[PDB]
Amino acid sequence: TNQLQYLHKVVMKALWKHQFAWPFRQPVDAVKLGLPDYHKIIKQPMDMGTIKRRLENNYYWAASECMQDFNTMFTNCYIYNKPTDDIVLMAQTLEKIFLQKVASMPQ
Amino acid sequence: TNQLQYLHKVVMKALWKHQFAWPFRQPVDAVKLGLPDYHKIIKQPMDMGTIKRRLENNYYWAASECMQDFNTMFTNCYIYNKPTDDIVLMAQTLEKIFLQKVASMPQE
Ligand SMILES: Cc1nnc2n1-c1ccc(-c3cnn(C)c3)cc1[C@H](Nc1ccc(Cl)cc1)CC2
Ligand SMILES: Cc1nnc2n1-c1ccc(-c3cnn(C)c3)cc1[C@H](Nc1ccc(Cl)cc1)CC2
Repeated sequence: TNQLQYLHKVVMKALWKHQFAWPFRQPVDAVKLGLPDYHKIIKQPMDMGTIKRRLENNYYWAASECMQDFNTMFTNCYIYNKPTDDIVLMAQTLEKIFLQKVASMPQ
Repeated sequence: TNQLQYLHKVVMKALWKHQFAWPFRQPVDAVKLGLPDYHKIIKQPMDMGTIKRRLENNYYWAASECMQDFNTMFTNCYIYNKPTDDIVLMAQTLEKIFLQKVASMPQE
């Protein structure tokens, strides 16, 4: 759809190259990070690599479905990490760009 | 603006009357709730009452400003509360409606 192309080529492109984006470009690897509680706390993991693949393989039926995945990725970050962790500030910054760009999504 | 009317008549109307909205209709009251660390963790409190008042009083200059306030309100909840707190599920339910409606907001 027009909106899904916008989420792909405008929103995600902006978020993907951001300097705070690197932790979000692939799934959280709890083994490599030594976080054995991650998947006990976060039951719906999400990341931009997954969203991007879904956009490219036409997995989404509506823009809102893709926006829901972005939201899950951000709220997973807030739920799991300590308030004082840098990753929380990084997610907040990216999330604000997400909403800013979503406000201009063609309708 | 066209977008701000939409946020007011479609988004806020939908969230304000929701059965899970009541904890979000007023600022978090850390005395009433016995939460002496709340304002040490959450530096930008936000709530639906405030957003609703800002919409009514033409406080916002752009729709993204109003959307950021909704976002801050939900994010505060995810950051402050324990993962297993019911209020997190309530916030998630309301935010999904927020995103669903925002997906159809006018473009200008
Ligand atoms: C997003 C997100 N949400 N929850 C978490 N993650 C996350 C995803 C990836 C990486 C990582 C580390 N290395 N690589 C190649 C990737 C580290 C984290 C977090 N830890 C963290 C994040 C940023 C910094 Cl600067 C230091 C530690 C803890 C788990
Ligand atoms: C939003 C939000 N973000 N952080 C918090 N809040 C929040 C706002 C209002 C009320 C409240 C309680 N009573 N009144 C009249 C109002 C309770 C809470 C949370 N506590 C809570 C929430 C739901 C349930 Cl079912 C039980 C306890 C903890 C603090």
